[PDB]
Amino acid sequence: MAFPELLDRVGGRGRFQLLQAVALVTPILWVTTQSMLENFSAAVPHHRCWVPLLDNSTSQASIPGDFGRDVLLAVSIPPGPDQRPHQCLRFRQPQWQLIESNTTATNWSDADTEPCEDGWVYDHSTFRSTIVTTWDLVCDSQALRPMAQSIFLAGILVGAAVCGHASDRFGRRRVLTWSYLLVSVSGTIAALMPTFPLYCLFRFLVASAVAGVMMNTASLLMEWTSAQAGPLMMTLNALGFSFGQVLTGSVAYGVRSWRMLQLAVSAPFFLFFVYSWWLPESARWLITVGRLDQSLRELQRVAAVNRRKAEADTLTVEVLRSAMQEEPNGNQAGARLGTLLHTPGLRLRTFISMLCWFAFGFTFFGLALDLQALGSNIFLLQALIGIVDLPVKMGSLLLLSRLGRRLCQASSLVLPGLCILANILVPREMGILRSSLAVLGLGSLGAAFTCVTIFSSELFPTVIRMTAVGLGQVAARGGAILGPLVRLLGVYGSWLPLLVYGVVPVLSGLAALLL
Ligand SMILES: CC(C)(Sc1ccncc1-c1ccc(C#N)c2ccccc12)C(=O)O
Repeated sequence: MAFPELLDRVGGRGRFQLLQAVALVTPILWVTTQSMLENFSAAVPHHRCWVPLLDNSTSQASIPGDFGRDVLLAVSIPPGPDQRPHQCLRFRQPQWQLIESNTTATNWSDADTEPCEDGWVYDHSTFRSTIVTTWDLVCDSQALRPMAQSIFLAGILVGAAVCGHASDRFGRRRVLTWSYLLVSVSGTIAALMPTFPLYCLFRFLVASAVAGVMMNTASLLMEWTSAQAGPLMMTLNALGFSFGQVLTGSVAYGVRSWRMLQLAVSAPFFLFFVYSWWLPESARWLITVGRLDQSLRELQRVAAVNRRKAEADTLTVEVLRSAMQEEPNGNQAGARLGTLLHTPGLRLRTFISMLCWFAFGFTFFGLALDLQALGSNIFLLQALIGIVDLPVKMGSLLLLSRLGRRLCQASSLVLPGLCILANILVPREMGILRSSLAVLGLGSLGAAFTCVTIFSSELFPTVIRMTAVGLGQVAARGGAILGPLVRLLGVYGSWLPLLVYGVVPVLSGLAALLL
C-alpha cells in the first residue's frame, strides 16, 4: 500500500488541514515584515552641514544683528542643485558679502568650503531616528546601505542552503521551531548593538533563519495534504506575503524609532516558537528514514483530530513498512545536475527558465527597498503594493485558461517592465501619475512570482522536476544580491538605475515565450 491511500483514509481536506494552514500562514506576515523593514528602519531624512552660528547657542547669543534664519542659512551654506542648501559643504568663514543683492552669488570656488567636520543636522518631522541618523552614513559613506541589504540577501542564501541540508537530515518541525527561536533571538540582539558591523552580522543571522523557516513552512504545508489541493496551499502561502506588506505599512505607521520598531517586529517569533511544539511532524519523511512507530503515532493523532478514528483503527506497522518499501530512491541526485545540461533538449529549457527566475529577484528587490524615491508618502505607498497585488494575483490565474499557456509568462513580465520605463519620461510635475505607475509596477510583480512556480513543474519531467525548481531558486536569490548594488550607479544619473531595472524583465519575458 502506498502513502496516498493512507493519507486518504486518514483525511486530506479535514478541519485539521484548515487549522494547520492558519497556524502556519500567520507567521508568514511577520516574516515579510522582517524582510521589508529596511524600508523604514533605515530611511534617509533631510540633512545639512552643522553650523557654528546656527546651531551653537554659545555663538547664537553673540550674533550682531537680528537677521532671519533664512538669511543665516544663506550666509553659512551654499545653495544646492535643488535650490536647497548643500548637503556636504560649509563656508569655512562666515561670508557676509552674500547679503548684498548687488553681487551675483555664483562665483564660489570649492576652496572656500570645507567638509563637515562637526557632524550633521537632520530633520525630525516624520522620523525620530534611523540608522542613517545614528551612524551618519551620509556624503562620504552613502554607499553603505546597499552593502547592508546585499549582506542580508547573502544571509538568506546561505541560510536557505544550510537549513535545507539540516532539515533533510533531521526533520521538518525541529528545524522549523529552532529557526523560529533563532529569528527571535537574533532580531532582539540586533535591535541593541552599538556599531555598524555588529548590526550587519546580526541582520545576516536573522536572514539565514528567516530563509530556513520559510522553506520549512512551504514543505510542511504542501506535504500534509493530498495532491488535489496543493495549488490552493501555494496560493495561500503567496497571499501571506501581500498581507504582510499591509501589516508592515501599519506597524511602521505606528512606531517611528528604529530600535523600538525592530523590537516590535522581532518579538512575536518567540510566541510562535512557544506553540510550534504541538504541531505533528511530517509522517512521510519519518517513513523514509525508518522510524515507523513515530509515523504511526502521528497518523493516529491527525486521524483522531478529524473525527476519523474508526477507519484509522486498522492501521498497523507492516503496511507502513510496505509503504516504506514503495518509497522512491534519491540516489540519482548526483547526475541530475549534469544531464540537465548534457541533453540538448533539456539545455535550452533551463537557460530560459532561470532568466525567468533571475529577472524576479533582480527587479523586485532593487526597487521595493527604495520606496523613498518613487514617491512621497511611504506609509501609504507601502500599503498599496499589497492591496493591488491580490486583484492581479487572482486575475492572473483566471487569465491562464482563456489566453493559453505560452502567453501567460510573457505577458506577466512585459507589463511590469514597461511601467518602469515610462517612469522617466513622465514629467516631474505630475507627481500623482508618477507614483501610481510605480505601484502597478511593483504590485504586478507579485503575480509574476506565482506563475513561475506553476510553470516550472509542467515543463520538466517528473523524474528531474525537483532539480529544475531547485536551480530556479538559486538564480532567483543570486540575482537578488545584485539588486541593491545597482543603485550605486546613480552618480552618473538619477535615471540610469530606472533604466536597468526595467529592461531586464522585458528582455526576459519576451524571450520566455520561445518555449
Ligand atoms: C523567497 C525569496 C528569497 S524573496 C523573499 C525574501 C525575504 N522575504 C520574503 C521574500 C519573498 C519571496 C516570494 C515573494 C512572492 N511572491 C515575496 C513577495 C513579497 C515579499 C517577499 C517575498 C525568493 O527570491 O524566492
